[PDB]
Amino acid sequence: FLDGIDKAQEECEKYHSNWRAMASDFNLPPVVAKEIVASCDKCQLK
Ligand SMILES: [Cd+2]
Repeated sequence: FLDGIDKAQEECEKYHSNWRAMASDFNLPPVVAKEIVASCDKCQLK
């Protein structure tokens, strides 16, 4: 659980649905990357 996670939400649009690339940039396990998508309202619903 890194604060930089808040920063990832801002660029969530930049990574789009590719949470794997974001996880690689912040080096976080799928749990946090998926959680960030789960918070974004656009990447949540199709
Ligand atoms: Cd998003």
